[PDB]
Amino acid sequence: CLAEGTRIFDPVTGTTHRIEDVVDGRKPIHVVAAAKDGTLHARPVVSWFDQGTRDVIGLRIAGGAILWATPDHKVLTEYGWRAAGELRKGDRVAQPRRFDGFEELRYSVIREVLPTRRARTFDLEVEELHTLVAEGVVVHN
Amino acid sequence: CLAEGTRIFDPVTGTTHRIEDVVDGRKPIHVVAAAKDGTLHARPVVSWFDQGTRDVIGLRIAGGAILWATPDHKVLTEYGWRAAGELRKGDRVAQPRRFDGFMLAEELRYSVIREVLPTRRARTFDLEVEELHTLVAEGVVVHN
Ligand SMILES: [Zn+2]
Ligand SMILES: [Zn+2]
Repeated sequence: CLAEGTRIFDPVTGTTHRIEDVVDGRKPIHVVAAAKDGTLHARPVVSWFDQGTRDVIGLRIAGGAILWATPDHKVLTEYGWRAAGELRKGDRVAQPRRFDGFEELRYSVIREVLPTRRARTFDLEVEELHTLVAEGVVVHN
Repeated sequence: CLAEGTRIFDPVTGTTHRIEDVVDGRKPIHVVAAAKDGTLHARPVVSWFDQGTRDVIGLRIAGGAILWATPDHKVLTEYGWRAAGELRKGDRVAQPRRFDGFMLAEELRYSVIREVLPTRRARTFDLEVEELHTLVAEGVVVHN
């Protein structure tokens, strides 16, 4: 599950949403989803889940992003899908390359793993691809 | 997460595996996976997860199979994904079946839940299925 505050970009509208707002309002937004080959595609959210308050850990990525998710949340890495709790400094996660062009994914090293924290968590179902970019990182849905 | 003992059907070999054996041996078995349009395909397991001991509930499906999963595990229904813990007796779940006369040949069919069993503690596991992110466990299409 992803923590409250997680930013999700809707490529069809240009709006960046906070996951808790998407779930609380059952907003049918589109997200940046990753296909098996690494290409990105806009896919609609079809299910919304308020997963309650749970423990989450943080992955500070080279570049500035800090992904907060439960230890069992799956993240796309250089070695495929791995649980956030299994990752450590040095491991690389998948991130979309800048949309302005200045092929579509890049792997960034985890700067540091942050200690467990209590937070409201959520989940979304993304049609067909079951993935989405959250806090600048390709994560599992 | 799925409980120890969960039977996973490999449509390629025809073999049925216990999920804990698949995870403990990181076996790249194939599973019956459902695509967006409901069609079924053989897809390989690419990741294995030992999720530790968690609370799991049980759903006995028409036919006799019993799916033991955490209440938050997503199950495929004609209305989309639903948390196992929200399903009740009589609700229908996706259960692939081959033509009996009464891309894979299996057709996506639906079967009713005959009984909901009380929560219990059990070792749990999870699997990642290439591309489609779904698989058949205890004959029911569940979320991966
Ligand atoms: Zn999904
Ligand atoms: Zn998956």
